[PDB]
Amino acid sequence: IINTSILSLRYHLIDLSRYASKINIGSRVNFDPIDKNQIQLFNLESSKIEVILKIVYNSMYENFSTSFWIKIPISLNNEYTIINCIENNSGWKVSLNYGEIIWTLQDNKQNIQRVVFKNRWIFITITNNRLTKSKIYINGRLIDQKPISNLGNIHSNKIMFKLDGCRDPRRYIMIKYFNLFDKELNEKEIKDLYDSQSNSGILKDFWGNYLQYDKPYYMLNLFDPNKYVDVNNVGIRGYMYLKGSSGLYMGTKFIIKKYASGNKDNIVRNNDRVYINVVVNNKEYRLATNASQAGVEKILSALEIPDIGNLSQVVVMKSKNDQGIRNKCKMNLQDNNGNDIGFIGFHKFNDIYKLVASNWYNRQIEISSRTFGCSWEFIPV
Repeated sequence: IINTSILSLRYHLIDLSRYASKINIGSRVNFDPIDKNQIQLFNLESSKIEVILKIVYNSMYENFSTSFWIKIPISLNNEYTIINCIENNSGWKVSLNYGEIIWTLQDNKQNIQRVVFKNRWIFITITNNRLTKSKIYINGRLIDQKPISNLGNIHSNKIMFKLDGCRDPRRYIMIKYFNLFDKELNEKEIKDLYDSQSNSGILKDFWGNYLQYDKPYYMLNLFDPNKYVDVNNVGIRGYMYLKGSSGLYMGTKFIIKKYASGNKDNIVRNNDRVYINVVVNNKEYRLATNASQAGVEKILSALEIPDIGNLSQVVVMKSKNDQGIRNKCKMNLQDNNGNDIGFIGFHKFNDIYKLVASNWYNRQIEISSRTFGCSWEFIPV
């Protein structure tokens, strides 16, 4: 559905839609150096992008849609405009406030319809049909809608990306992959749009940021997000486990270490082979097991790095791209010859949920049978 866009803003910034179209960038716009399509808009004039569509009437008179990713990273809160396409007091805009993302249509008869959604990357899609409603979707899912059949006609030639009326000097927004469409997208097309752009060869943290090497994370097991990971002693005779939960223990910190990646950047990619380090009392240890002993469930331990020997420690990182409610990760432990030991999960032994690598998970997947407990999220420390 992206190939049918009437504007596709992509990093220079350029419109890649079948139609050319003019971009003006002010001096104070920033692009992430690692992900150039990651646009940073600050609370400054010069921190503006102006898009001149070059025909408004046709395509978007009666029905049209917009999509983009956003992150919003003394209390000085108030409604401010972030994307503006109003002229002769009619058109549309996106606006932000505390706990609010706001869509506003205006129609020349001074009539206005407002739709609202109440530190995370979120995928927004807004659809419009003068015959029916304005609709807000978040991560491919309908959150709110308002009838707009009572509104009049809507002819702007110009879209302005700029914080307007924001009174906090530190406020900034992140946008990426802005598109305009000449039709009212349906729920299936929006899911497919989200799923395409979301489901990727890059692992994500809990907030949807790129997962990184050499960065401390807390590990969340999606079987029970109320449990934190703890260590029962360092060494092969100890183990890691899950235990039930201001004064809030978040558990043991994990660090993902490069092993086989030839990438100089520090983003964890799908199928990267890595080591996992565990921090215990401000010292690093290696996640590992002895796959030559025991049953299928290989209990994971925190090893002294100098004493790892030939223990199994190589982890294949995987993004799990199902329904996009969560930034799910899996970890397949391997020996030093590329043989699968098993996905990392947990097993209840003596009423403790001990971390394990188990080929049971891999065997279930092989025969299309249910797994649980082998899905993780990484929360930056």
